[PDB]
This record gives sequence, C-alpha cells and structure tokens, in this order.
Amino acid sequence: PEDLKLHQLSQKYTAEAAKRFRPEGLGQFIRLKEVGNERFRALAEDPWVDHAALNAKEPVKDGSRYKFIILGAGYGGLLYAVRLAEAGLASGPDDILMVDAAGGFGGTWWWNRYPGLHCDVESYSYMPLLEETGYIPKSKYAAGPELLEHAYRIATQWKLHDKALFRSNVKTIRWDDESRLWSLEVTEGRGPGQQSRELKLQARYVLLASGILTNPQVPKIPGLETFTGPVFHTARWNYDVTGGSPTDEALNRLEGKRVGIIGTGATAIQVVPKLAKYAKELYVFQRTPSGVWWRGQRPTDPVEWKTKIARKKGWQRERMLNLDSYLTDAAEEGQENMVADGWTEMPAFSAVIGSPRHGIVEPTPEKIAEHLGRLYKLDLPHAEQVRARTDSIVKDPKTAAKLKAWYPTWCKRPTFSDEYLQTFNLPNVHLVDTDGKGVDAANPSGLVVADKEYPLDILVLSTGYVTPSIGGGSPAVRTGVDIYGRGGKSLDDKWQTHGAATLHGVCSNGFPNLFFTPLSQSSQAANNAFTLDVGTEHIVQVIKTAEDRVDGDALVEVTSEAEEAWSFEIMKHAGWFASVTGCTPGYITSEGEAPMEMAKRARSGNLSQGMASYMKLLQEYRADGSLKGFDISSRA
Ligand SMILES: Cc1cc2nc3c(=O)[nH]c(=O)nc-3n(C[C@H](O)[C@H](O)[C@H](O)COP(=O)(O)OP(=O)(O)OC[C@H]3O[C@@H](n4cnc5c(N)ncnc54)[C@H](O)[C@@H]3O)c2cc1C
Repeated sequence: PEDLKLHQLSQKYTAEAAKRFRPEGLGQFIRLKEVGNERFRALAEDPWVDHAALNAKEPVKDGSRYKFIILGAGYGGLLYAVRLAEAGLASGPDDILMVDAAGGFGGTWWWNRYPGLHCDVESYSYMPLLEETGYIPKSKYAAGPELLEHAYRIATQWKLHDKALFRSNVKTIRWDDESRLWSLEVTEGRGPGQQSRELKLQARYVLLASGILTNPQVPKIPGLETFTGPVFHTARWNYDVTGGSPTDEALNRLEGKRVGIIGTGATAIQVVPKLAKYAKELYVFQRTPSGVWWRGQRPTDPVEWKTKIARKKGWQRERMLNLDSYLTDAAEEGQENMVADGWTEMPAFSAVIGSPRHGIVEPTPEKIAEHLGRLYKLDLPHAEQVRARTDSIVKDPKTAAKLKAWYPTWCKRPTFSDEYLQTFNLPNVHLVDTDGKGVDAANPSGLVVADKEYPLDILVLSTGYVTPSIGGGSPAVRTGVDIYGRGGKSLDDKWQTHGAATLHGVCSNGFPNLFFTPLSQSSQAANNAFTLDVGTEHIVQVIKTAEDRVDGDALVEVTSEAEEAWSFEIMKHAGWFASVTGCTPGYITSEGEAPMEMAKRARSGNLSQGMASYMKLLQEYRADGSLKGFDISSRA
C-alpha cells in the first residue's frame, strides 16, 4: 500500500543516521572547563557574577554544619528549599545551605543569557510556583530575564538569600559512619587575583538538584585552540564582544563583522536570528539540522489568565498534566487542549517519554518490531509537516534541502521558531552543511569544511552541554562529584559495576540521607519543571514522614532488596526504549554509545508509562507512611 510504501522514509532516515556514526561516541566532545588550553577553559567562567558584592558578605566558615545541604540553586534546588520550608523541616537558621557554582540563583537561567533566549515550554506550565508567588508571566513563552527574575522572586519570597553559598564547586560528598553526617568538599571562587577558599561543610541530609545540561562542551575540532578571533560558548555569552546585554539585543559590535556559529540545536535556533540582524555576514555551521516547528509567541491576556489559566486552586499541576498527556500519547477524546501549542502535535514523542495507553512492550523481536512500526506510523504525519513547513519558508531549494531533518521526532529535542527558517532567506546568512560530518578543522583565521575554508572574525560555540545521560546516569558523574557512602563505598563504582540501583530514582542503598532528583529509573516529561515538581515533592514528603516517625532527626536508607526490586521493575520496561535504536546520534543515544550485560544496561532506563503514572505510583506509595523498603532509625 501507499501508507506502507511511504516507509522507504525509514530508508532515508537510516542513511542520514549512518552519515553521522562516530566510532568515538561521546569521545568527540570535551568539557570546556577541561580543555588543555587555559584561554579556552576560561570560556567556562561565570560572566555575570559580581565578585565585589559577594566578597563583601559574611563568608561561610570552614567546618560549618547544617540540617540540609542542597546542591543547586536553580528551579530544582529552589523547589526543594521551598518544599522543606512548607513541610516545616527548615525553620531554624542553619537548616538550609544551598550550594551552587553559579554566582547567584537560577541555575540554567543564571548561566544562559544569550540574545533571544526563551523557555521552549509554555511559561504558565514551566515557571514554578506561579500560584504561590502570585506572578503572572508576561507572555506565552518566557524570556531569560523574566526567568531569572522569577528565581529571585522565589528566593525572596522564601527568604533564601542568606542561605546560599555561590561560586562554589562541590567535589566530594562523603558519609562519616562515626558522626553520622555527610561532609562536602567545596571550593569557593573569590574573584580575579583572589585566592579560592577550600571549605568542608557538613549536613544530616544532602539533596542533589545538580541538573542535566550544566557543563558546556565543545567538539574536538583540530586546531580550534588556534583560531585568533574572539570565541565564546552560548552558555557563557560575551556581551563585550557582541555589544548589547542580557536585556539589550542590539548587538551593535557585530556590525561590519564576519560571525560564525557552530551548531543548530535549540540555542542556535533562538540566537541565529539575533546574530543575522547585526552581523555583516553570518555563517551557520551544521552537522545535523533541527526539526523546526512553529512557536506562536503571544502576550498574556488578562481575561484569558483568570478564565483559562489560573482557573482554580492547584491549577498549575493540572495544566502540566494536560500538556504532558499529548506527549505521552494519552490525550482523552474531547479533552480541552489547554496549552494548544506545537508540543501538542507530536504524539510520537511518547517513543522516548512513555505512554500509559499501550501496555508494556514484551521483549521478543516480533513485539519490538510491532512497537517500532506503531511509533514510526504515529510520527509520520507530524514529521512530514515539519519538512513541508521548511520547504515552504526557505526560498532557495538547496538551502531548504539542507535544513530538512530526516529522523523521527523523538530522536532530538524538538525546537520551535517563527523566525529561524526565514533567517536563511537573508542575503548575509549562509548555511554551511557538513554532510553529517561536522567541522573539519580550524585555523587562525577560521574553519575548514571539506577543504573549503571559511574565515571568521568572531566564533560562537552553540555546541551544547555534556549529555544528561553521562556515566550511565550515575548521579555522581552527572553532578561532577565523587560520592562515598557507608564503608567508603563509591556511588559511581556501584553504579558502573552492579548497574543503576535506586528506589523511585531518588536514593540508593549505602547512601543514607542522600537524595537526588530522579533521572535513571523513573520517568521524565518534556517539561522538566513537571519532573522536578513531582520529584522534589516525593523526596521532601518521604523525609517528612521519616522525621515525623522518629520525632525529628532521621536516618533514612533504602534497602538493597527494595532498590533491586525497583531495578528489576525498570528492566521490565526496557522494550519501550528500543524506540531509540534507529536514532541519529545525539545526547539521547549518547552519540550512538547507548550477553546479560544488556540487562545491566537496561537497569539505567525509565518506566515506560509516563509522568502521570509514575506520579500516581508515588502518591500511593506515600499514602500510609510505611515507607516500604526504607530502613528508618534515629540518626542520633
Ligand atoms: C539553554 C537551555 C534552555 C532550556 N529550556 C528549557 C525549557 O524550556 N523547558 C524545560 O523543561 N527545560 C529546559 N531546559 C532544561 C533545564 O536545565 C531545566 O528546565 C531546569 O532549569 C533545570 O533546573 P535544575 O535546578 O534541575 O538544574 P539547573 O538549572 O541546571 O541548576 C543546577 C545548578 O547546579 C550547579 N551545579 C551542578 N553541579 C555542581 C557541583 N558539583 N558543584 C556546584 N554546583 C553545581 C550548576 O552549575 C547549576 O548552576 C533548558 C536548558 C538549557 C541549558
């Protein structure tokens, strides 16, 4: 048939995926902060921190003790802090220390302030604690500054300003069997030509909200060190080079200049138009095009607000559920599509998120093939619309051809823009495709691709971050710390040797009083704030329960039995994620790197049924205070 014929599409998809097989896998990238050359490393530094201001506050003392240490002061760590405060667990003045390498609150929204930055999920669904702060976002999609200001709004509202230690890198988290406390080894930056302070900090509990897209990377492009013009990563934007500011997109200092951008991910989609407006020439260096769908940015309407958004108590959680029902292929028949944007048009995104509607995939080759066939057929209509949209906007057919993405929607993060594609209709903008191969080399005046050379004045690296999957999902690797628990046992060694092991994705046996936002062995939503909502609430509620059961000062530790049962649960769901086999490389296959070694690998994945289902499971689990599978006792 016609329908079945059209899957020679999956022949174009495997050809385009093959084109970019790299035998090195993740080995092609290096963290900015680990590059040999010091000039280069310095690109990872915080451009925004006011060291004078921070250096004048009372310093945190070496040997300080707290009830809770939270690693991370972005939306995730803020949610933990707010939840602890509302649970009645953090009333005392040393009950919370938040620690972050950033110079202030916001995480993602502290570091990234490049021109054009917006959240890609609806503001009303994404910004935390809207109902509790009373804040009304200005638009459908929030810009950086509004996002950062909201982080400040939260910290202000819950009086967190004097409970944070910034500019600080955590290196080690070590449990002490004797005193029953975690010790953190921390290095606090004090500004240029000042000595850093080495700190040892102790806590009863450590809560990690260390994030997932945290460590800007660059590709190992031969001779990149040697390019002599100004270079910067989008995650550490250089407004001195560019002109403008976080709240001024007039990039006056690009006028007359020849600007290069490596990468075509969400960041490039947002930045490219802003660069085109100012630069004399803009060269865009592409290895894999994004599928660019429509955005539909809109100012908030005050009638729509009280009628259709803030509809009642608890409205935001209901809205987040509504949005995610489209992405988990679960929207019921005549339900209201509350968000009604481009995310609600991609039901094959469930390939990578889960769905509660289709059962569990049995792990026979016939059942996997049927699952994949189903998902490929589900995706076909949206995927063909994305290519057609590109076809219609981009006037030159050669450039249109290169901008078309040929992979299932689920293989990369979808991107949304009403200006990016149109930007390539401008005369000063040149797409440089690398045929799946990437940039070849650099030299003092610019880059080389297939022996042609492209001279540049200013180079922008929109080459992304260390994958969220790093270290098979090890919470240690992902946060960039060594974690040692009972008997000096290393979290990461356990993870690598025995496989992923948690209960509900948030704790591990041997590591009492440590919790982490769930990544491995849980579920995820496109809307990360939803995940953080669910996960921070579960963690704080488990701790609340345990504290209440011992009448303050608990020691809470999942058993090996309970984590191992949960891990066999996760293995049962692994067939869902055969969906990822056919993917073009990207952070979701760990650039293609993702016997019974297979079941060890399977342990690091997720439930297959979506966020709502995981959430409900946690609610039922907490309901009777039993904390089944935890060893609870008095810490003192
Ligand atoms: C450019 C960009 C745009 C995005 N847009 C969206 C979106 O629209 N919707 C969405 O759902 N998601 C988006 N994301 C994903 C985003 O990371 C999450 O939505 C969210 O901001 C994460 O909150 P968090 O507090 O968990 O992590 P983060 O915001 O990453 O904060 C964690 C902080 O902890 C710090 N930290 C980590 N390790 C250490 C250590 N060892 N020592 C000290 N400090 C450390 C980090 O430096 C960082 O400051 C985006 C990500 C990026 C990078």
